[PDB]
Amino acid sequence: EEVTIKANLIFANGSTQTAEFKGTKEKALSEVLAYADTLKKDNGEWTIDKRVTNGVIILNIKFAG
Repeated sequence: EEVTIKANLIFANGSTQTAEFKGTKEKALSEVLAYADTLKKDNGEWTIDKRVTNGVIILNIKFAG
């Protein structure tokens, strides 16, 4: 239930930032997507892909600009 989500925020200008979240799986994922949505105004539409590596959920969030 409790998981660690690592979010790689990949911006179209070439910069990238990372944020980490821990909480119950269902709630945490939904929350990270809602946060990604707040970044759209300044960074464009996002696309996400997911990988579960060594127990950690890795989310690559790419903004189109």
